[PDB]
Amino acid sequence: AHHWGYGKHNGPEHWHKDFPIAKGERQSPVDIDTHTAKYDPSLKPLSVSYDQATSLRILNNGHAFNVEFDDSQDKAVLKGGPLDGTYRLIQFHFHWGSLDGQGSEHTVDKKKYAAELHLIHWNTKYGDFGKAVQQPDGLAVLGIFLKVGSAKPGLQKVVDVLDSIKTKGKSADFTNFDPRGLLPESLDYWTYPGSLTTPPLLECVTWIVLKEPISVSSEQVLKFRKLNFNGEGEPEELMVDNWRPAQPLKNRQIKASFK
Ligand SMILES: NS(=O)(=O)c1nc2ccccc2s1
Ligand SMILES: NS(=O)(=O)c1nc2ccccc2s1
Ligand SMILES: [Zn+2]
Repeated sequence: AHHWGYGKHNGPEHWHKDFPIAKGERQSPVDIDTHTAKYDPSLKPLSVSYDQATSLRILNNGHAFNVEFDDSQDKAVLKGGPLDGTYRLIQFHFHWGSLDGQGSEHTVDKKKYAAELHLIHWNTKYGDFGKAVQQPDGLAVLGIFLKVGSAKPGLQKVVDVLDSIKTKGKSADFTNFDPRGLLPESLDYWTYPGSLTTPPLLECVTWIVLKEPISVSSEQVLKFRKLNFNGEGEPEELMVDNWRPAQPLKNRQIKASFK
């Protein structure tokens, strides 16, 4: 069974032994070299349509916490940008560090942010998530950087529930959460073809990384760092540094939506 993690003996540098695609040609995350990324005037504005989003539950899965949505209909979708067709929101989660100087997966000119939010969407032309992840255009992941400054009001409902899902396998009801409260003002973005950043590391993602970070408070991110990787009753391992480092860009071009 799965046995990978972010510990001293099972972290990202080990994943290739069970998931050989870890050394593939389209792995994520990557460093975004802002000078080399080319403005692509053919890219469209992103269309984020979350007005009818229906959150259901929040789960500590032992590597992050996932806020899960009802994806049985087109209730919350991502379209436009670099995308063809319609991608349905299934979940969001974060990656974060032990200290504010690390935590993001993508980097910008080698800068690491304190955390990174991933909003996961699957291409409805493949019918279900499990089929979508087997396709090169199966997923669209909206990535948003977090920096530490002022509080993010729309994040507070998430932080306040974390005490109830401290350990792996715990979940809680999490209805009526509005993910629009996690977006920055601008939807300017970079995009490139990549992969899931945790096993199975499948090469099925169109990455859309927003340029503008959101600000969260130190107190908010400190609450992320009180979560545990371990299950109830087991030796406490704080859930921190659950990020994969940048991977080789290889042939790929990162495109910018903005001049
Ligand atoms: N990261 S992994 O290749 O999946 C991995 N799995 C295991 C299992 C036991 C001990 C160390 C590792 S490291
Ligand atoms: N961290 S991520 O690339 O957004 C992501 N990875 C995985 C792995 C398995 C299932 C869903 C996702 S979503
Ligand atoms: Zn992620």
